[PDB]
Amino acid sequence: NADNYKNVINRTGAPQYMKDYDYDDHQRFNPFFDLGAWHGHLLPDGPNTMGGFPGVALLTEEYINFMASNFDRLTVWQDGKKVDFTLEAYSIPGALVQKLTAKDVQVEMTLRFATPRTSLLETKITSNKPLDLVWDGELLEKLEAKEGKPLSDKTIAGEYPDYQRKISATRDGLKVTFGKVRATWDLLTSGESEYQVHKSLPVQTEINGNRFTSKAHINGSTTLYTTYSHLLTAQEVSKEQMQIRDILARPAFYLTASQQRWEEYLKKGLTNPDATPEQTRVAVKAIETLNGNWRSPGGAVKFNTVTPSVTGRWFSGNQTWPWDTWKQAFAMAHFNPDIAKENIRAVFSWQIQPGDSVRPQDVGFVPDLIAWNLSPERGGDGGNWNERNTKPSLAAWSVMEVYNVTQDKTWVAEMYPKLVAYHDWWLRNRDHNGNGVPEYGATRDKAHNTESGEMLFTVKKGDKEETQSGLNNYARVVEKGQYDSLEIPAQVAASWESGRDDAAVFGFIDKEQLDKYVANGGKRSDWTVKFAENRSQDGTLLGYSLLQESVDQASYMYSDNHYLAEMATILGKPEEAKRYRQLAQQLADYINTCMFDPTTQFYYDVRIEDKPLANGCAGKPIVERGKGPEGWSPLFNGAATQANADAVVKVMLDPKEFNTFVPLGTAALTNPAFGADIYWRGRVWVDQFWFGLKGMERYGYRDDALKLADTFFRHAKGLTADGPIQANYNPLTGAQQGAPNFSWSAAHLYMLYNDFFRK
Ligand SMILES: OC[C@H]1O[C@H](O)[C@H](O[C@H]2O[C@H](CO)[C@@H](O)[C@H](O)[C@H]2O)[C@@H](O)[C@H]1O
Ligand SMILES: [Ca+2]
Ligand SMILES: [Mg+2]
Ligand SMILES: [Mg+2]
Ligand SMILES: [Mg+2]
Ligand SMILES: [Mg+2]
Repeated sequence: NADNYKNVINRTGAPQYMKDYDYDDHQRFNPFFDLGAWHGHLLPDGPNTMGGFPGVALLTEEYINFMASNFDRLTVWQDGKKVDFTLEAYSIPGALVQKLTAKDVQVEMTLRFATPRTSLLETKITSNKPLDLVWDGELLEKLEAKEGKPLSDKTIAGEYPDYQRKISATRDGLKVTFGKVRATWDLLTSGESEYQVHKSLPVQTEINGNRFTSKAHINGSTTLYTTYSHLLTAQEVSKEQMQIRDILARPAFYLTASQQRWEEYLKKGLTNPDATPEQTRVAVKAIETLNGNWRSPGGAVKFNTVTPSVTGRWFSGNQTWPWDTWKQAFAMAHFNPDIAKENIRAVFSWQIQPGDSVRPQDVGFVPDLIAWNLSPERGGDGGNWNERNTKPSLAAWSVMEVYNVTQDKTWVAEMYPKLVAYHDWWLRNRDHNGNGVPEYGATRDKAHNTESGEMLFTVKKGDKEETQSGLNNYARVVEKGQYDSLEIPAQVAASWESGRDDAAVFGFIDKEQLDKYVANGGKRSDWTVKFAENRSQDGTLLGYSLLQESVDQASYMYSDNHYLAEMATILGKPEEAKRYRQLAQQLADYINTCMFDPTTQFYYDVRIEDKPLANGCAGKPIVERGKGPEGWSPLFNGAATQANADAVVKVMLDPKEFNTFVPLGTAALTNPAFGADIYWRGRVWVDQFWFGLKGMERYGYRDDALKLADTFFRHAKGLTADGPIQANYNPLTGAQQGAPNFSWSAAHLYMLYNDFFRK
């Protein structure tokens, strides 16, 4: 019962700025979104917003922007006397509710979504005499604030002359129209987008500048219905009209559909009823968060998808990443499998095909970031779309979890060839030495290389910067060591491809940290990163590889090969199945032979050295760059031998390494490049934490895994409060950082609730 979980997240708020930001530039309120809609609503918090759901949040293609503080706010008059209401307002999974109570009149307002563009408000009015109803609204004027403090005197219309917002009256309500604004990082409109309000009863609407007042007279107790729709193109506007009319013709049908969908999510989702009430509430928060970050098809993305955060500065609209999706879809398989499937389809829908206009050399590649607007390179004006890199291979994992739940053979038939193409791309564009063990790297790209195919890098010395090109030049510069630091777009891209931006093992270390490392006996050269171009035999530039093979991606490709074999077997392709199982074993042998270090009892990336070692390994484990969460990836993925796993778990459980106040962070305390406030060099993310506990369980250490989960539950700050879910934690203090309403945290917190959290 959804009524059991009121106000899991604080959804109150009265925004006064289009960009009403917190310190980290995220919208500081948490609107309710559902069904993939492109608008959301907040709850009223006092007399000034009472009677309406303030802060109409609009998703303007790739960003969240507020429209109004009050919009369609109801006030009530009985024979010239204004009714004085007291307010009760709560959220539940799937709805916002507010109740206005006065002596002789009551109003109950329930707000749910009805289509992928339309929310539905029931306004149930109890009164034994006639009443005059008044709705009012005003469009926002002020542009931007941080923590309530305006940054400037700027107005929305001043910053955006072409926005040109106008309210018009219609036969059954009103609309706001918006002009075309192509503000790459802020505000993206087509010029055809509208916000429409349709009502079940006749109203008389007056318009004064950018505000309105609508009036209606009722005879007594009645229930009316209002639809709100944010429609982003002319085609959307046309198509929604018949749906709006059906909704206002059968509102009970839409309310019930939403009620029933959410009862299902909860019945399916909450499969550990012996968790404490506080633990169950965390699960429900996760479920609301994931479903709120779900977006229906829009622009270039022709499928429903789930973004990393609807309120996030850079994660909103329908901006979609691959490994976020794999994590999201794995979790969502267990309560919203329809949208899990869609999320996966969205990512693969822009997989590179033979004859691609931009990167024909990258067949099978899956873009890092897709969104409403294509990049200029593909004829759009989007600044987010990214094809510099992909993300790690967790796709088959996600796909097979969906099949295991749904048992839909059509689904495996659908995804198998895309997954195979993705696999083949890695071994063709990310395996320089041809040993079947992939490297992270970077695509041929305007950010990475000159037009002539030469790899870019910047040498820094004091205040001097010099930007150069060419791998032979790089090799020379690196050997001489005549610089303070290097910045290499390909390096950034490669770390992005791992998903662990600026991680230690990819050669990222602050200058003070690097000096300590040398003053204690280390060679500066240990932290220098080396590259190679990957070419076909006819000389075509395919991309770049780090001269380093990563133990996380090896481990993920190992599990991915097994999942592919299962899929091949399901589809009656026994020879393809056999090949994937054989490919998986070869990688297991390599991971255990090459990437395990028996001395420090841990797994690491290895270098691709000038010649391979005697045992066929490309090089030695990069033990000197320290231990990371990639080191338990062989356990999570099942590539590890029992003995190596036994070794790894001792390290994980060591307070000197990973067993911290919030355990299992992204770099061990012993890592030379550790920092408690560095996202992927110390901070604890819930995905890597969960991969760790699952890896432990798989090799017989569930008992210890349960203890870490309990430690996490007691020490991770904010967990049992009503704030939005964030991305990561200080391993020493447990303090939260990162975008609010963060999808994969929700996904892995949900999984932790199912698998590990207990009373
Ligand atoms: O613009 C490409 C770039 O975008 C993000 O900043 C990525 O960094 C984080 O965000 C995504 C989405 O949550 C995660 O998949 C990454 O693991 C995060 O580090 C960055 O890697 C690129 O994708
Ligand atoms: Ca290789
Ligand atoms: Mg680009
Ligand atoms: Mg980053
Ligand atoms: Mg199976
Ligand atoms: Mg085996």
